[PDB]
Amino acid sequence: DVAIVKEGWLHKRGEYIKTWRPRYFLLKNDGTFIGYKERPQDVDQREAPLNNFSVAQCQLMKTERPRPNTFIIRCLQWTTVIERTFHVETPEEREEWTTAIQTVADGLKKKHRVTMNEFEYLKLLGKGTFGKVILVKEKATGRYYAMKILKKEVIVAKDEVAHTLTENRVLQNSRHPFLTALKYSFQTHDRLCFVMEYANGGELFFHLSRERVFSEDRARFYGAEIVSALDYLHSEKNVVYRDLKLENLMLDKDGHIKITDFGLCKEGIKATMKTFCGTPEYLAPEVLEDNDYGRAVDWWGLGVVMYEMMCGRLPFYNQDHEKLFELILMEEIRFPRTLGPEAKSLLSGLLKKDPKQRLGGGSEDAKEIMQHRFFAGIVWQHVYEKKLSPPFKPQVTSETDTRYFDEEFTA
Ligand SMILES: CCC(=O)Nc1ccc2[nH]c(=O)n(C3CCN(Cc4ccc(-c5[nH]c(=O)c(C)nc5-c5ccccc5)cc4)CC3)c2c1
Repeated sequence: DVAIVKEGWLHKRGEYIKTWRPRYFLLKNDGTFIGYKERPQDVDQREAPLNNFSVAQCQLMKTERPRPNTFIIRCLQWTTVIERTFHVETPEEREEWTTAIQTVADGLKKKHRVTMNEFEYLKLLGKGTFGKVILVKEKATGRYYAMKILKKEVIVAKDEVAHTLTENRVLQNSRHPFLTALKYSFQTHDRLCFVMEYANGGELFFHLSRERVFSEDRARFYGAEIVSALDYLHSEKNVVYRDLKLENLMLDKDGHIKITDFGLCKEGIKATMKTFCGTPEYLAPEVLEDNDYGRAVDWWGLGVVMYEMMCGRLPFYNQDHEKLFELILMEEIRFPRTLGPEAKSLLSGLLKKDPKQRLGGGSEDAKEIMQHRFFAGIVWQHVYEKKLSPPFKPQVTSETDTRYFDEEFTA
């Protein structure tokens, strides 16, 4: 009984390129709030809804800055606070939208304690608008963790709900072998803390830079583990990762891939007066253009990662952001003659500009990629169960080994 409760034209600010764009948005009773460049011909697609666009448990804010008649939808998704800001031309339209959005969200409602004293601060990993991420070490075990310290006012209003939030999120199917697990969750008076396992086998950009290129065998191994992880998020969790890049890949002590969740939403840097947020080299085209996106965005990100592992170079690159966008949006990917046809077939399939034509963009999602001839001979149950031996063993003997945190990291 999924139906549209409200629809119309809005002005949405770009998530990575901060400019306003007219978008036709659909609000549905299941919580999805998705916008399109133009009105779609199909009202509801058969595939399962994605939480990235859901309105459940949102906070509605009406602001007059930076632009009057702005309203902001703010949600905690897993451990990251994401914001979507919109603008309508009249205050009367904003109330109609915010009321409809609120009614959909309300209709969807339906030691012994861990403290900050148990951890030793080591290093700041990142600062964001709604908190920061720090590298810590638990004093009792010596194991290293990334702690997301988020402002509590932004997320939940009541201390009783935040206690259930810390209590639930630890157990809510955190575990897939190649996703960084969320281990502890606690709160202070004004902060919400998420403690995640930190892999000590070295960042993947570190390993790729010193060995310059991975062979097709070694890239097939990491690529198979990433496929397995992304299949879990899409089918089991109905979430698109969207931030798949080399900087978010690490190895554990054994050499298996860990996809990290250490990010936080920031306000970008100011193209003299244009505010860009982060680097665009890994963004799917449909993400750059603020068009509707789905599970195909991760397969583009897989393509970028696979391309850099096997070619030793980012697929598209230019110092000017204006020229870069055209490279990502228009220029076709080119391959060195060293790549075999199976590597080229997979990479060109993953980097198709049109998401509906992209490898893995159909209704079968990850199975199109698992059956691709590049992954021939890969037993996918053995990938999940870590029965494949890693082709590279990081130079650590324990998980408290700090070698990839020492100043040998400079080499
Ligand atoms: C200027 C732009 C900026 O700086 N930030 C920004 C702005 C707008 C955004 N919109 C939006 O979606 N994101 C980001 C939201 C966060 N994901 C990353 C992400 C996505 C899903 C999850 C995630 N989820 C889940 O449920 C479960 C069980 N496990 C994971 C999970 C856990 C461990 C390892 C991997 C996945 C964890 C992290 C990246 C995109 C935005 C970020």
